[PDB]
Amino acid sequence: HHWGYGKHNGPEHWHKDFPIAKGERQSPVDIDTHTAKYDPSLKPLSVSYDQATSLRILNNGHAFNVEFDDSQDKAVLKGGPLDGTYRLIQFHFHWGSLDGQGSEHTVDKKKYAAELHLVHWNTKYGDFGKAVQQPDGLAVLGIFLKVGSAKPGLQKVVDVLDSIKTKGKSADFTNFDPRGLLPESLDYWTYPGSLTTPPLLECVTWIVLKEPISVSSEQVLKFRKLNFNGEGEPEELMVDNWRPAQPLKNRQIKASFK
Ligand SMILES: CN(CC(=O)Nc1ccc(S(N)(=O)=O)cc1)c1ccccc1
Ligand SMILES: [Zn+2]
Repeated sequence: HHWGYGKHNGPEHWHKDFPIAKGERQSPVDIDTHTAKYDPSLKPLSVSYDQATSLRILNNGHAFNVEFDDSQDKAVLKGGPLDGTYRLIQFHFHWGSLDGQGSEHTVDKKKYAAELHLVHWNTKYGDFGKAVQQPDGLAVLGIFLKVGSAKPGLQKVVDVLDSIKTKGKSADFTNFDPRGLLPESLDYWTYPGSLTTPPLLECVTWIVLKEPISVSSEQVLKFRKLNFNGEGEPEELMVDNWRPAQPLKNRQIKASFK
């Protein structure tokens, strides 16, 4: 009876196995745009993905991950609110059963159809596993998805999903360029938070872009054909794999823009 997104193992149950679920810096949150403070000391975000080396795509039973070779100084996030250099290890999405829900962060209570998370670890800690044990271990770049025009740079991901329908399937996915998933603007909100899935570790500097990307209805429909269950188990569609907004408690959200 492990954690998931259902009635009996979903977000409201996670605190039993992972008591940090009720902690002081949990994610996601609602971003109250009028209460976020513009911080003119915040630097432009530096996203340097020119040499990113995607290796593989994995259905892990909760989402799918596009994984990267993080053994060298390639695909890194710097600047913005960050001190030092953070290296890209994986990305994944959270999405809904319907276009009206699916994002984890919300903006003035608005839910987007999905949310992309580009996960990076602080190079001062040597690798991902050590970084997650530190309060400044990770930087997650979050990007909202709305349904409209297709995102051409997403299509390579969409097309491989048929080969990883089920928990534990992976496929070679070399040469995927995550620059094709980025909106025009790198204007952002930032706050200190957590992983949004168990173990819910409070190790993340969140950087949430203001500008959503548009994906087509057909693209997101293909996300919804994935399965939470393993092969030869009863079919439970992989939909609504998002954690709701958590209490802000004693945190300030900062805006890079006026
Ligand atoms: C399962 N896992 C690997 C992992 O990448 N976790 C993870 C990475 C990112 C996120 S999210 N949704 O906040 O961007 C959530 C979880 C893990 C991490 C730390 C300790 C133990 C397991
Ligand atoms: Zn995520």
